[PDB]
Amino acid sequence: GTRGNQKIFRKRMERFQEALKEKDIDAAVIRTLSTFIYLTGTKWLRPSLFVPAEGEPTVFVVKGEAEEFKRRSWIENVVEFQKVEDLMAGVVKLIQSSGARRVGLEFGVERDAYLLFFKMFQRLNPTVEVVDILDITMGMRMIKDEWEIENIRKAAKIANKGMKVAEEIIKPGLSELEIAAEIYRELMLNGSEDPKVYVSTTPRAHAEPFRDLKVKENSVVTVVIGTDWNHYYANMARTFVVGEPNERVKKAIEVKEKALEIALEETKVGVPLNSVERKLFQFFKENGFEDSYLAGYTHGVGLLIEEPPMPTRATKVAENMVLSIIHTPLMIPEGAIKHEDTYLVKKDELEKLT
Amino acid sequence: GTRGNQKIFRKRMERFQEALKEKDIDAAVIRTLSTFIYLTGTKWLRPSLFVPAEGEPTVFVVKGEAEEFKRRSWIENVVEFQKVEDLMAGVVKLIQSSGARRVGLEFGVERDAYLLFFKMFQRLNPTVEVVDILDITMGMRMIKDEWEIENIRKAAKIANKGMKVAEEIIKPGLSELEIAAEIYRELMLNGSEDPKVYVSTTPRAHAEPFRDLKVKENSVVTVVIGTDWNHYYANMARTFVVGEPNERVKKAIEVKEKALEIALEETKVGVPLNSVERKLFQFFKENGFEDSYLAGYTHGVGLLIEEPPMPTIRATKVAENMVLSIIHTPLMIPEGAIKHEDTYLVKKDELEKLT
Ligand SMILES: [Co+2]
Ligand SMILES: [Co+2]
Ligand code: NA
Repeated sequence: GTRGNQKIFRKRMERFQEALKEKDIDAAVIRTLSTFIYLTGTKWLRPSLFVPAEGEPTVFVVKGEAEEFKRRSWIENVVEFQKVEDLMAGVVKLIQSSGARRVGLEFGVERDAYLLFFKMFQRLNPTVEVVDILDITMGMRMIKDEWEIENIRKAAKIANKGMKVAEEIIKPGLSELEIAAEIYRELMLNGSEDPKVYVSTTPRAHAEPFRDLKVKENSVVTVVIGTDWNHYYANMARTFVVGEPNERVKKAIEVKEKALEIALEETKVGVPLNSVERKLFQFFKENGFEDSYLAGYTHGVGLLIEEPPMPTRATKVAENMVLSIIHTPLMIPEGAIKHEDTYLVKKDELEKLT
Repeated sequence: GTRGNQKIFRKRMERFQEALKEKDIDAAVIRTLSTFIYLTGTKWLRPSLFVPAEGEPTVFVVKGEAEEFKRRSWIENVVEFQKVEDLMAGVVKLIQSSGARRVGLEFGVERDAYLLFFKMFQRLNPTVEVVDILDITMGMRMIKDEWEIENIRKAAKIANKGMKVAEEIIKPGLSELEIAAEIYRELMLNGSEDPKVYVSTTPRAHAEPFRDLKVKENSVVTVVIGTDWNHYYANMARTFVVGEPNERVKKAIEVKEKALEIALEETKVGVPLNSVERKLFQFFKENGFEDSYLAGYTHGVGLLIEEPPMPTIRATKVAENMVLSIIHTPLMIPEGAIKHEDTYLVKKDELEKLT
């Protein structure tokens, strides 16, 4: 989307460079897309950002992309390459020019924090010591500023349009993939550039849709939507009842509703998440759903659908965080019962955004 | 509709176990989705497959998912976990139960081959030595069987339907995201479960669509489609002329056409990819497009949109029954990334265009 004043992204770079100097980091190689967006202000495929502790950062893009990138970003130092060897050779030159011996790398769970590029980084920089900086980059992103919240608020409205389309089209006989295709179209036509949609007619925790799984009469359909505005996501999930469900499903839905009321009021500023996770586990145990419980009731939301604090020294709920509750489904043979929303953690209160 | 004969996945697992024993690898942890599908026969999110060199493999899934996975896969040993700690505790138990000293990990470029899971693996398994097995897993997938080719042929037909929608809606004033939304929907309505669509009105090599980039009059729009059937992909890319292009665009498209004639004729059984890549590099240079050239004219396609053999990333030679995308690399001019890509089946002495 590129929207947003350039002043917010430059001060992030300054504060991030300060954080690198606090941990004796000479330079940082940012290869994750979300942090690349956080520091450069724009999404660019194959994200390659070199951040020295002292000096100006440099972005590496493909030949012919320098001008297009400069229109969307405040960064002026842009180097163009035609082969991936020139990419890596350009990075080792900025490392050896800056005399950087300790370089920070994000050990994250997104592109391009892949093992191949990590093994390639160590061999072409055989002398360098790598340091994990995921705690640094996310430690800033856990607490959102006012502009980031406005992006999430608009994404929450986009998610409501996609969930409205879902509620209107879910009929017996339609496949998970056919339903998801209509949700995707609604999200993308409203400005979302990288949405993800789950549709489950069977109990699946990460239920990317299948073509041959159709909705049945007297069943339930669970829709999970993660949609973005200005690259900031908002998450909401609903379990739709089709016809008349059986007594196990109606019980599962009722227990989940009470579990949501517990997690919402118990998630306040200052309490750790594991303090809430302990109460949800015991609650499902008393109601005979111990074998259906899952750990990880919430997670951070921002430039990623799932970002720290995530379960996959106990971090406590802090102001201006964005959390998804409840993230974990109740797994019964009829489906994964979910009811998830995006909440803004305010001064000892949770504002529902979706 | 058949997700694949289960005998095909059982013989793949056995052959993969044999490769582990040939290289003195005690066990392999498969965390990449494409290899998980290749060996288990089904797509399951958060792929977690433990393959011992001798014995039966084990799949880890979420509690309540065991019965569905066993219906979709030939694998019988499925372990359920409720917290991520138990998942890791289950992996380290299978390693010491098997007495494994060297464990293979795929150092790939797809989920879930992420740095975090590697940092966690050596941390929770400090005694184990990790070895790269990406050359092993890809080496099997490089040569397709008859069933794999049948899936790619069907996905190529699906790719044609999405490109037909693209040509019919591309008008000045439409955004890249709006065009991509109609392409994505059409691909999914034909059975594709994880398609990817690039739409570029500006020169971008990996052009995921933006909401605020609109189609211009007297411009060009490049559409790249990677769409799947039974998880096997087919790739096709077209550069559409909108209105009246300038002489730079007319030359770029014409030079791209001549470059395609070289890549097709020079891609024969037995020749290395860099032997063809060198002829395209010089070709763009003579026509004044050296700053518009990109390395990597082709790549394999299958359970991944881009998979080995690639020349820009082993000196692999072209062999029969491979599937390649030609030409993958665009010509980068300020008006756009000029692309013409199709999916070809490498035959004895001919390339059959599937898209
Ligand atoms: Co969630
Ligand atoms: Co390609
Ligand atoms: Na089975």
